[PDB]
Amino acid sequence: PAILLVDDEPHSLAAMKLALEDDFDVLTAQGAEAAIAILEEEWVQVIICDQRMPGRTGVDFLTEVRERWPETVRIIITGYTDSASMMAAINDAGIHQFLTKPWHPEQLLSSARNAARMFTLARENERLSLEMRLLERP
Amino acid sequence: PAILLVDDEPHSLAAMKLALEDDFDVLTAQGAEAAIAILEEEWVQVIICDQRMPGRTGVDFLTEVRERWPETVRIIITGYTDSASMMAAINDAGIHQFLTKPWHPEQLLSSARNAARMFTLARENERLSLEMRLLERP
Ligand SMILES: [Mg+2]
Ligand SMILES: [Mg+2]
Repeated sequence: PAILLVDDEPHSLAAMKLALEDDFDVLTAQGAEAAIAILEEEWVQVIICDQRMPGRTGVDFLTEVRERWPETVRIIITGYTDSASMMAAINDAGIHQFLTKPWHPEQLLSSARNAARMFTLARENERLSLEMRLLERP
Repeated sequence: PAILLVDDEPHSLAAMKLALEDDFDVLTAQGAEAAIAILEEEWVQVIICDQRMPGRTGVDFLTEVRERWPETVRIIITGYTDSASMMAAINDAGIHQFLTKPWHPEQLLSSARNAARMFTLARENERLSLEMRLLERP
């Protein structure tokens, strides 16, 4: 499964991809609409999304991601981290973690890695419980 | 299992505990030596440790934590996040993530929560694989 990166600024998006591509299959989208189109057509484990994008915010986009694909791990990149209403929006959206803007490359890589590990572990957990049913009960 | 917090400054340590205690059993230590004593005697899932402490650094302490209890999730709090040698030390230590100093309360809470979830998932994964052996093979 892929990591999907969503950012309206082309150079930030490209640099984020460069940071992760030695470690993950990377998909990129320039805004929420393009990103939803990718989520509908590709298998995505982790979404990293910028908050401030023309039109639809990352918080709104990721709120919908939680609704339609709740097993994804969802990360938001945002400034105004000292804003209690920003923080309350991120929590209400079911976002797993935020990264402070300008995103820190080492921190982004670690978040993507920890996020992918949580995803793998949860998918393996499900598979193991299902295989136990195919062994137990008859 | 508990979250262990390690910080030499008593007020930061107390505030970190206040941030997490509605969500976790919290243990506290004022430096690496006291923290190792706790790890030897209590069941700990997550360790959050300050880097700069009199004598032993968080990086050194957490390096030893990786050796003796590798299934813990380990977080370091550090300044100088723009230092490539700091970053290389954290990576070499097998530390899962860093938080930038002064630690951000919402970010600390999210890291502790994601860390505990990874721990739970990995322990459940092991348990499920073992229970499958008690069903398969005879
Ligand atoms: Mg933007
Ligand atoms: Mg200190």
